[PDB]
Amino acid sequence: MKYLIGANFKMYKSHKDLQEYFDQFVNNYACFVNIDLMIAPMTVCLGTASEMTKDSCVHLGAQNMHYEDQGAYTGETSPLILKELGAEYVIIGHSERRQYFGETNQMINKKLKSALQHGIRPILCIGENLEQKELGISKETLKIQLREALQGIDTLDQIDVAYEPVRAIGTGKSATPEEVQDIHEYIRSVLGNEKSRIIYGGSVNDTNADILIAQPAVNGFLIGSASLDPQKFLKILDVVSK
Amino acid sequence: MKYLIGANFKMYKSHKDLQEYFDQFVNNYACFVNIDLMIAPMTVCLGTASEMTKDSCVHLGAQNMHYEDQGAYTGETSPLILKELGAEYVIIGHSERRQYFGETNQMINKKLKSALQHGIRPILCIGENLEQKELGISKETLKIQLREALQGIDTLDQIDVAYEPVRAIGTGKSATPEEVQDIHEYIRSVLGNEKSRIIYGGSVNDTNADILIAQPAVNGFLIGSASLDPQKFLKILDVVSK
Amino acid sequence: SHMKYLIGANFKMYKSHKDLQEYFDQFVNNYACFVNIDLMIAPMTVCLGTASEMTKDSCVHLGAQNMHYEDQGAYTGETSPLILKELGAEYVIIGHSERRQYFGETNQMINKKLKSALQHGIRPILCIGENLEQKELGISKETLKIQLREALQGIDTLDQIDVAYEPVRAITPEEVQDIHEYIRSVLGNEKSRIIYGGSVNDTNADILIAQPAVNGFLIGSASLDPQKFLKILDVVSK
Amino acid sequence: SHMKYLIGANFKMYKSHKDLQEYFDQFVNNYACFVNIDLMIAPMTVCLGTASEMTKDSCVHLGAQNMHYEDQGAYTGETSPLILKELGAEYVIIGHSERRQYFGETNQMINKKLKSALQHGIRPILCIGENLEQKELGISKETLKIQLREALQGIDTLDQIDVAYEPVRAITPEEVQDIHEYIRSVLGNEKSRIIYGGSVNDTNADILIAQPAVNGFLIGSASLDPQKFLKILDVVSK
Repeated sequence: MKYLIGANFKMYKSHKDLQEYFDQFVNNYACFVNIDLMIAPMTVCLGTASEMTKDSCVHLGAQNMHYEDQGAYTGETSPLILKELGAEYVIIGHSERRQYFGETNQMINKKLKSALQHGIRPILCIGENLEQKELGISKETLKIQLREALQGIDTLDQIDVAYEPVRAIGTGKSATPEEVQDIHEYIRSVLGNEKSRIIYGGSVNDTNADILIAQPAVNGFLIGSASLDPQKFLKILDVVSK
Repeated sequence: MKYLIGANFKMYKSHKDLQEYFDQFVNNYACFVNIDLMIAPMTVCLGTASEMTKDSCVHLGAQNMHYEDQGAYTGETSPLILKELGAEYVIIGHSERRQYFGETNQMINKKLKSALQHGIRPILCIGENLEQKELGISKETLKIQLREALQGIDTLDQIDVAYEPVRAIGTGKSATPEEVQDIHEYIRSVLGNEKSRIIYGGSVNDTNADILIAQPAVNGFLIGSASLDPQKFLKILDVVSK
Repeated sequence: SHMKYLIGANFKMYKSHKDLQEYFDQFVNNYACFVNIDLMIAPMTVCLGTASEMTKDSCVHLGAQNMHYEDQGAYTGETSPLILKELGAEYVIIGHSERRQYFGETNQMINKKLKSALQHGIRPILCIGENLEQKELGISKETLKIQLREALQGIDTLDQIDVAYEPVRAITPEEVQDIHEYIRSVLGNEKSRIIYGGSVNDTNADILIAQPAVNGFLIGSASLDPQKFLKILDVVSK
Repeated sequence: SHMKYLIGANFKMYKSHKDLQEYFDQFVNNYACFVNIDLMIAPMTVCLGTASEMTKDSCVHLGAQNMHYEDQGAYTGETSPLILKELGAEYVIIGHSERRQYFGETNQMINKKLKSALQHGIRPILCIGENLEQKELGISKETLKIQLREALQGIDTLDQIDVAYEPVRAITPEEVQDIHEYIRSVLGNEKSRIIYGGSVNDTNADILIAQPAVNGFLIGSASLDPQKFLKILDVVSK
């Protein structure tokens, strides 16, 4: 098992920002033997990113994907194209897709199935909101998200999971490290598998990445905002390599 | 007013399919003086398309777009990037986005506003389904789609409209030409403007494009499936140039 | 002259059993039973048994504020149209804006309710109305045509159905006429009554009723006072 | 022994006024008023006035099949908890699966209804239950905890509330016990009754009631026959 540390750029970076990111990053990243490093740029920029990860230890990830190979899905992205560009990961069911764009557990289930059919390693995002935590149904919320997402899939070891707690308020610490460990243990139990990476996609930055990755159930990170500054993201990768 | 004829590829074509399309197409299209020719490839391929429309009379169109310039919108496409690639059109509120991916009139309204802020010419898609037509509320359905979409926008002449009747059953003729004319007249009335192109995005192919474009309220087409075969799409453009 | 005006009291969720008794006593014994007016009172569903006892052998027609589309079955908390018929209910209010927003009336449900009420000879009052955003946008009429068409599909005798128009708003006469006249064209017959459910007091019942497309009223909180409901009917009586 | 069993009849949308009369006469005069049992009958809302007349000066507790969370107001077709209290309703069924699917009960609405029933001293029966996909997936318990927690937020005295568990299905005892025992842990007190709303006939009422976490039943169509409801209660009576 290698750590999986992904950069989720979300809808950020012009083409010049992306070029300057890859220059700063690929001239300074050490390609640590024990880290799977994934960068997921904006989908419209995956072609350009593709030409920068093709000669790199970086793995191209996509932020979303349709479940069909082709068809009448205006504005959607086909897995066939992600395969063409060398995308090796796909972020599936991110909380922002669930909140804003009609992403359901049933469609997530089709996307994970497609990603495995095409040999793309899907990263399934789950997470409870603040109210669900206060009501004490965090683990229960996650189990339902996981079971409806993973239903009918025989080999879960090919799936990674990001625990992404949903938080309308910023905290810089959407959970305590012990809480993350406990959640990740629970998820690992539901997953029934020791090969899936369970990565924390909560608030991760350079001042807590050490105590977070130290937890034995934390198999890496899915980092949003902090990954947009190349220096900060390198500092975090240094911490992970200890 | 030039005719606006767009190709909506939807989620179709590998990179090789797109290259072979542009070779067949750009070696044979006559760049008719009275046609605005737009091609909208899959979003993940807009960078490649961009390099093929940059030296072409073809206008790059996008199939979808977020309303923010940047932010936490995993899997979304920023208008700043479409501007960078030379996209001059954007398809907004296509029926497939409304049916499958949480596209609302309120979000469509923000997307049209953003497209105009950034000088991208938005193509607003409207259309009633079969039941709405049978109930005799076609025009009424369209007026609501249009008014909630266009609310608060002062200069509608910078907006084009595709009348895209929604039809679960194929017919090859989702409306009769006289019906299209009547609908387009109605839309023109709601639009209060003589510069907007109102283009028919119903079932358009090479055997009806002549009687359709002949209607004076039909200002062009938004073609889906028929536009994926380069020869068929050229035959239609020939008909339009008379 | 081919038409009797329909004037209905929608009590909504108001009045105890005793308030309902004080009302009907003071009302039935003092209301003149005008021949031009179908008078309808719709108390709370739980008080329909009391109300029907007080209006048998009276000219007041009993109305229900909602009902279900099945006769019997596993519909916890629902009211069967059979019970309404046994009780002597002649009207039912279908699709009130309050149900649409709070308790999931869809146009599909409304449609089955109107078909049910017709099969049982209960006369339904379909409630349609635009909200303030829809009038501000200028799509009031288109909004109502959608509501009406979706609610009435497959119903061959629209003359059996009355319509109450009420603008949906948080808690002008020519504008009412214009809206009602449009609704009439959507209905495609003259026999249906198009009653106004917006603000109706005594200052304006006469001006409003005089409009040819205004066939009466659906009166909300103003109808809770028997004296006030009587004063409205007298103004309508000219 | 700290507990009285709760056994309720949910008539749903069944029985005319006359069927309801034949029932209560045959029932009240023949039911032994067991001291260990709170006996509850919930007829149609429109028949609650009749029913209360028949059970004043009787041991049968009257239940309502639904209610609204406000006392009065612009809620066309809704039932006020004040009318229920004046009528002598002691129970109300909240959040029945039929309302959840058909007529838009949300957990937020259910929550205001339970708070209302408590403010008025009406004892609510919260209905929770998983569907077949949720049991097939293996998330039955997690599903119920979500329903319970969302329905009970901010309510400080859960002991005032009973729960009916019914698997939601199209129209085993140890498995019931397992589910009820889990629900008990979510409730965090012993005083709440957890009654089973699944299949309960005379062959199995005894085996089911004997489970320590099964505190009674919510009986649907089987309760429509007075003789059958009496035979169930007698089996429970051992």
